[PDB]
Amino acid sequence: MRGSHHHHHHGMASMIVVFVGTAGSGKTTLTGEFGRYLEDNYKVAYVNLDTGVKELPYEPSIDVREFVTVEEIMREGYGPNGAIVESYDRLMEKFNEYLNKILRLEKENDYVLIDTPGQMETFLFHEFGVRLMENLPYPLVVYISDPEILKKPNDYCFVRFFALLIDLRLGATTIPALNKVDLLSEEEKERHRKYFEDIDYLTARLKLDPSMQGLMAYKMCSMMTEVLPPVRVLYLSAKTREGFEDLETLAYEHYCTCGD
Amino acid sequence: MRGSHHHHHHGMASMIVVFVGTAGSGKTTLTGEFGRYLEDNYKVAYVNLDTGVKELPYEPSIDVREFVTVEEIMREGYGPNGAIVESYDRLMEKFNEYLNKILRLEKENDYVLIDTPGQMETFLFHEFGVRLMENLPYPLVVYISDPEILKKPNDYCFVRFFALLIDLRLGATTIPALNKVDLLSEEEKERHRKYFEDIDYLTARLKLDPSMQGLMAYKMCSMMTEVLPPVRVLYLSAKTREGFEDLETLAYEHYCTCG
Ligand SMILES: Nc1nc2c(ncn2[C@@H]2O[C@H](COP(=O)(O)OP(=O)(O)O)[C@@H](O)[C@H]2O)c(=O)[nH]1
Ligand SMILES: Nc1nc2c(ncn2[C@@H]2O[C@H](COP(=O)(O)OP(=O)(O)O)[C@@H](O)[C@H]2O)c(=O)[nH]1
Ligand SMILES: [Mg+2]
Ligand SMILES: [Mg+2]
Ligand SMILES: [Mg+2]
Repeated sequence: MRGSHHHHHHGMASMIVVFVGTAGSGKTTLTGEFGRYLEDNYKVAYVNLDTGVKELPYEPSIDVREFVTVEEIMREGYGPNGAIVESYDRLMEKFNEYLNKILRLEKENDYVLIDTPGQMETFLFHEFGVRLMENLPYPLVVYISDPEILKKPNDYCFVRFFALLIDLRLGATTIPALNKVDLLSEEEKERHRKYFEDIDYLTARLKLDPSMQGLMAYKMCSMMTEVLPPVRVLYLSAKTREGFEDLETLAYEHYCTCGD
Repeated sequence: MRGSHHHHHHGMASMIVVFVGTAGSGKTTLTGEFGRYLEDNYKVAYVNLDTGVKELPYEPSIDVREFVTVEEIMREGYGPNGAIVESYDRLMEKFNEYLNKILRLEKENDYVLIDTPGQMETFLFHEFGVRLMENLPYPLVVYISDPEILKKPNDYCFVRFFALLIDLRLGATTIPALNKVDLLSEEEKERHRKYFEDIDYLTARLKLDPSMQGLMAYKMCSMMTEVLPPVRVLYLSAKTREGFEDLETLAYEHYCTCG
């Protein structure tokens, strides 16, 4: 039950799940709702690494906003993007303190869910995100996309290649995911399934496009197949809980694979 | 000699240069300063596509802030990241207006410099930026990085492949560049240059990393070597004008190759 005080055998490895995605893709909604789903059976901790957000739908165990917020920095004269970068520059003076706090959490909880800066570039291109990721034990990254971006074959290539680049940059296993699938018709869902998950098939379709862009997509997609095995993809809805069972399975499978 | 009024030959294709990079990398600084550089000889127009910035170092011919700002949206109750996205959703309703204004500038100026949203993901992951790029004549994208992100061998891989991804996404020739190189010691400068300019050296360095991510970069870099020849990385300073001569030459060469 959610109201149970679940016990974690201290030091028994936890599952650290890190949600990453462009601003508005659903990281925060997913963090809260997936955590609520897990709370029935597991001891869950939440980490908020976003300095921007006004209201969280979960109760954070760690909340970087207690140190500084973007809104506070803007009151000092910064523009919003200037303030975002500055908030993470300032947060770096507390890096070891936050890192150590998260490590403590991983020892005391079954799951640690980490909700990242609202702009994924703040997480990928700032030392704070990079250094954190380097120092966590086998975190699982779930990279969520908004299906609205996926209109033509080349778009599927773009999103899958981006996921590979996140893996490269963060040095962590990255699961490509769609969020907001509740907004999709069954016809829409099937189209996405055709192109988004089967890379051999996507590659084949890109090969048919004789244009410069198609050629490029075909080369990148083909390289991707050789640089990365198959990989399971997720179709999630942070609103309806669609795909949560799938995510939970993948996390447990990653858990088992790690530490062997 | 800011008082010059250079003439552009009507019927003459302009050069469109688009600056893209993560927040804080120097897009706005570079736009203004490279513009000021070009203004010695050319009729230059500036397009600001960023809804967030409070003050520009150049005078924009087109400025999306006249329609809406992130700050205005925040006054409505939005947090900053919610407001950034909302700003572009609102602008999209006026896409044709802005596309058409930019197309007009391109007929009337030698150079049109486009300063993109402060957050690169707004440009690459929002309809506004990708639909704009699809509709511009042979734009040159300059993708700038802060040298401070180049901490290890795999970072060089990352930058090269990120530029490739941008080229795919935007369908435009993308030049990778470092900005802020004025901040670099002479050793730092040569190290970066070594990894970017000596692909086999880079790949060999990647080989030594026994980490699980080591092998990936290794595998990739070596496949890039094969199928997608490494484009020359530019070294710029928006502060000191380092690299500006190089950028202007590449822009003209791209222009010639496109005409
Ligand atoms: N329909 C739908 N809306 C969602 C879903 N997940 C998030 N949202 C909405 O998308 C907006 C952005 O969500 P948020 O979690 O703040 O995105 P973040 O910036 O990635 O943290 C909010 O209005 C959410 O209610 C989903 O699965 N389905
Ligand atoms: N030292 C140095 N600082 C720079 C350079 N270019 C930009 N900056 C500074 O970096 C910060 C962010 O620059 P800005 O142009 O606003 O970046 P943007 O968000 O990409 O548009 C500002 O303080 C600039 O003064 C450069 O070439 N050298
Ligand atoms: Mg969020
Ligand atoms: Mg700003
Ligand atoms: Mg700017």
